[PDB]
Amino acid sequence: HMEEIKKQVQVNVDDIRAANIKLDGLGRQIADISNSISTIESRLGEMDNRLVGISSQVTQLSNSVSQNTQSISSLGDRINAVEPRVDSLDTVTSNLTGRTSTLEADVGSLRTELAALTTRVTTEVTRLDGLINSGQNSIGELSTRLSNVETSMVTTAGRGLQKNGNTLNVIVGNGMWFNSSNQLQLDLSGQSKGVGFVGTGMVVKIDTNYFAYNSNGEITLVS
Amino acid sequence: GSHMEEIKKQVQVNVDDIRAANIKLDGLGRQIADISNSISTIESRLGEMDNRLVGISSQVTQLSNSVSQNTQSISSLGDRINAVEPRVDSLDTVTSNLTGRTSTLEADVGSLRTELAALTTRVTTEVTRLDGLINSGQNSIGELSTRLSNVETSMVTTAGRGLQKNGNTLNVIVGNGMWFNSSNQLQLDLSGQSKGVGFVGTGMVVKIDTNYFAYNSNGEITLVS
Amino acid sequence: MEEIKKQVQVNVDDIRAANIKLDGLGRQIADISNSISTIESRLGEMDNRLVGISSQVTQLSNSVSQNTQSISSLGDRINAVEPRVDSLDTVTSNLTGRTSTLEADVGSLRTELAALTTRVTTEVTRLDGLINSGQNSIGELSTRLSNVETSMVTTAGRGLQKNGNTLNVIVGNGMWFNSSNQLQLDLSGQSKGVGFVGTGMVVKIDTNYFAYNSNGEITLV
Ligand SMILES: [Cl-]
Ligand SMILES: [Cl-]
Ligand SMILES: [Cl-]
Repeated sequence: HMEEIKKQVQVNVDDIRAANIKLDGLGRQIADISNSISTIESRLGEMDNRLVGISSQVTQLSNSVSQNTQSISSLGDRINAVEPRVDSLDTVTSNLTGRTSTLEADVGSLRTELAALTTRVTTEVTRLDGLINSGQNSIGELSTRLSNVETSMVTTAGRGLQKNGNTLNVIVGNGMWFNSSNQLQLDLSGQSKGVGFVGTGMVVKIDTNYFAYNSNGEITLVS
Repeated sequence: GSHMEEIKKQVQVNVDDIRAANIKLDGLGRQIADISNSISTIESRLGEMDNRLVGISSQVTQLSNSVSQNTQSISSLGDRINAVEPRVDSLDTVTSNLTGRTSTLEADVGSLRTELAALTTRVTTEVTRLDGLINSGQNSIGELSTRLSNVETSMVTTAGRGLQKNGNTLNVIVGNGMWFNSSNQLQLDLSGQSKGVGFVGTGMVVKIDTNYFAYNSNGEITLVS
Repeated sequence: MEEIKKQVQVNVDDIRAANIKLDGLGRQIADISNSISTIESRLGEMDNRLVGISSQVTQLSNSVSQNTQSISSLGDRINAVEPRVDSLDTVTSNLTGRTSTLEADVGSLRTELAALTTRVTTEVTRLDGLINSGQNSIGELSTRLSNVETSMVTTAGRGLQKNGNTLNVIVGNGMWFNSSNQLQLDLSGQSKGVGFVGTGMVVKIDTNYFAYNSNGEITLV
């Protein structure tokens, strides 16, 4: 009885000792786990700061991207506006380039036709002066013919003549008349008063019973 | 005895208590193991997050470079559009001024061609008219030529028989026995009618003494007795 | 027997000391368990924030990609336009000079044409005056002829005859023309009782039988 209780007391001494050993091993393991807790919480706080920093940069980046999107859209509308203006300018200037070239051709045509008309005016004036000069000469010839008519014409009746209009008349006193042939003749009183014609010749008419003509042409008496 | 039993009872309580302590130590080990399982889990999650964090900030650096380049590209593009826009304004000005001046030139050479065509016709029209007057002049010259020829052939210019031309005066010219009175009438010289020739009226006669001479029926001087 | 009781009492004390240490470990476990709960709340919240940042970043990547393409596209269009404007610059400044030269050329044409138009008027006026002065001269000649036609002899009246341009006296009995073209009397050669003494006509008489009395008649002596 005494020996049995004494042995269970020593067994208790050894079990207590062993339990303290086992207890100390668990306490060490708990101390390791607390070290891990502290390491985890440090990492947690460090990671939270990095999270804030990154999310901050990402939001700041997104502000710059939205500004860029907005600018691109604005640039897009400006380029949209410029292109048709340039289209229209191409159409306009290509038509002007043709129209200018045609104008240069038309101006050279005008110069040619003006130059030729200038020479034509000179040519024809010179020609018409030539015809006028020839005509003036002809007039001078007529004028010469008029002067010759003027200096050879008869305008004035002199001795024995009388002008009536454009007619001249011989004017005569006694002893002469004009016969039915318009000839100037002597008037011998119808040859009944001693003087007569023999042919064209004047004679004294004589009774040849009593008169003759002698060799002097005088009248004389016969027998 | 009674004191031996009190020791025995405490020794038994101590056996029970050591047993209790060992079961409590087993329960602490269970809880320690469960906690280590939670820590394990936590460490794995921290590892996922750390890796994702490194990936993200790396992705953000490359994105940053692309954005910076885009912003810089955009500025350059804005400068080219800003330069081009007033050039187009300027071209709108030149082409609209060229348009007006070209239309004006086109109407101008239209007018010129019309003016030049009228002047050509005028030159034709006047040369015709002038040739007209010259050819009419030639008509008049001929008409006057003909009138001069007609006058040339009909006029008296030359003194013929019994005549003499002094200047533009004509005179009858006479031999012996003829003269002209104050009136320019031609006359005969009858010797004052004192030598047997006389006038009675306009006619000539032999002036005769009628004691001795008479005219016979035949017109001859005869003797009366 | 007393030493047995003393070790029992020591064992009671040691058991009490071990239970005290056991409770201390239990406290630590409780604190640690609370840390674990707190750690899992904080982690869950941080994981959600990370997912949100990742989602934002991938959206941003795609938006940045689109912007880079649009930029390139815009650069193409600017690059298409710039040389077109350059060419239009050149061509319109050439056209500007060609237009100005055309304007100077059309101006010269107007000037020259206006002078030619005036030249035509000037020369027609000079030529018309020459023609008019020539009509006047013919007119002068015509009226001068007319006035000489009313005064000139053209027609033969009494004792005259016209042959061409020659006017002749014509004569019958008793008259003829001597070889000085003079009119003269035909007295039958003065053989027939009529003749001249000096300038005067006489009855030629044999003065052995006849004479002239005071009355000029022929009588017997
Ligand atoms: Cl961007
Ligand atoms: Cl004990
Ligand atoms: Cl003329």
